[PDB]
Amino acid sequence: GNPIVVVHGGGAGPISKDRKERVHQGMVRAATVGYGILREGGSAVDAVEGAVVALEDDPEFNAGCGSVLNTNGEVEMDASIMDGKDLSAGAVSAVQCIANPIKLARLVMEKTPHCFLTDQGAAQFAAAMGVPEIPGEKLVTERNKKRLEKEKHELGAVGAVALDCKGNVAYATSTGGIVNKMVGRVGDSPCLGAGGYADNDIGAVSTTGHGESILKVNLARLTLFHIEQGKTVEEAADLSLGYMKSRVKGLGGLIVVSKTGDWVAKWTSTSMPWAAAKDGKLHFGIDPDDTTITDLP
Amino acid sequence: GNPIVVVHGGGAGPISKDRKERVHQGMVRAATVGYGILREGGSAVDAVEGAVVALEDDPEFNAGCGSVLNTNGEVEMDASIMDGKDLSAGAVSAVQCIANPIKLARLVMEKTPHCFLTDQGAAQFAAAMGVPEIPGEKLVTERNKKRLEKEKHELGAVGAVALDCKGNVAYATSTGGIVNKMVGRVGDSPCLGAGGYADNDIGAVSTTGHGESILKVNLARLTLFHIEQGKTVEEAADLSLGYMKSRVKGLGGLIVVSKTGDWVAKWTSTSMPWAAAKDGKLHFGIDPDDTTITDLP
Ligand code: NA
Ligand code: NA
Repeated sequence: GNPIVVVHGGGAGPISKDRKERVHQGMVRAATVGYGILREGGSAVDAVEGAVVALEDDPEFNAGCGSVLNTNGEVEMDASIMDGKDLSAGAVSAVQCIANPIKLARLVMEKTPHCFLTDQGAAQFAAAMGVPEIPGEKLVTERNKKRLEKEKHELGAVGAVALDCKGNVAYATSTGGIVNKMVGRVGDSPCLGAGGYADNDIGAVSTTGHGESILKVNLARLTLFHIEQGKTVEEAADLSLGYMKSRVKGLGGLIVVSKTGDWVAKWTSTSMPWAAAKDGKLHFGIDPDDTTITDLP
Repeated sequence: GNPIVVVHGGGAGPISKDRKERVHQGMVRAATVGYGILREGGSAVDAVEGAVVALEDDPEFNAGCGSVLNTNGEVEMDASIMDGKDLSAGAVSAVQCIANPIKLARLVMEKTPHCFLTDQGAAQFAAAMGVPEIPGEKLVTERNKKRLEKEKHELGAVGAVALDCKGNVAYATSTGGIVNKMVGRVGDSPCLGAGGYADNDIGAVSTTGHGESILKVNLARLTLFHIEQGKTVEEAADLSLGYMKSRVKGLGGLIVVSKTGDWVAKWTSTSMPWAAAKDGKLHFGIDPDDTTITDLP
């Protein structure tokens, strides 16, 4: 089978002229890691995790380092990961002082009889697993400090989907949330069916945008229902995002990969950084009708 | 239209002959409150909340007072509530030292721009709203201390669905989780699409059983997808519960109410206490195909 990886940044407004190149490099890097894992025969779960670790470590993206700040100027993160073979999953919410929430979500999946850990319990589990505690300041960027001050005086998670050489599908979603959010606010990112969904019998979805809207419509599972009903990945993505817009006035985006290798990146927001790698080619874009295709050997 | 309320207890193993009468009285009381709200012209949301507050206050049920204990012998609770008209929702996870997590979930829905709060931030929000702090000890029961010791030395959430006189549907789900759970473990109950789902265009579902399994299959939203495809409420519940059993080896139960007034209580566990009130009649049961019908003014 031909493996595919699709990655996305936040499903938010227009991006600054010079920030677009840092964003472009970040998306290329995430898709390169994801695809590289797939091309050596790695699993879909390792591919989506690898892609999302890259975006968490990148201060340009709203996950890990570069996470938006809550009302107290702190970084509180959420993440979920799912394997489409057995529907096994791991999720974390309101996590702090760790570099990679998606790796902690992977440890919840592999090392516990549970799939979702939160706040104090997720921090205690991270310590028991030997996950290093990093100072909160190391996750905080200057651009985010300014965003918080701007907001106080008046978006979207990162993710990845993959299809591996064995026919397995997976998704990973990670976020810092929304600027100036309440303490302990949980978005759609750690919630299965909302932040993403992966099932080998259908495909895999990872979403971004206004978390409350994504939660209310169960955006990731809804997209896969349309595929089950015979719609293409493009029709499914349009129908489910269109429904979020009309029903709950929510904007956002998503990436999909079907079990047959069809993929798409769609959004109702102004932009959504995205990249896809398949058959030695890299597809990239931010704005509608700005897609670039290059060789990815 | 003719309003309906359906309530459920934990979808778990067999119940002792003497506890069966206390559970019965509890189910009757929850459905009486729910139905009483509906009969005076109250909303579906108020009805499901009223029914679940009764089960939270009842020490016989795994929600509020009577919640199972985590690995530290503490009560950590989850709850979600959803409004079918606009898909508005409120949810809380890992909440402590409050009598009624469903009322706090209602507060998240009505008083914040968010739908889900967790642990410390949920505790801080409860204090800011004037919700009284109760000694976490007032939620702990002797039977649950013994259960924890038994488990260490070696189930299921409560809920309600309703259809009101104006055609609105709602669900409420509340839990103490699973005995000896890890600190900060989040189950299906506060996760929209898993713990429940409400949509006026389809109906409302509230689930119970093994939370991790319910999360992985998105049990509540899945049930409603079968209704959308033309299945009866009975076929939808059987197909959704059957899929959870075959795909992730999970057992549990659910209650459904369609927008047209059809309702059902189904489970794959040994038992599931349930009660339904419609057209002045009360339907009650715990074991398969053993149902009592009485008049309910
Ligand atoms: Na980052
Ligand atoms: Na109770």
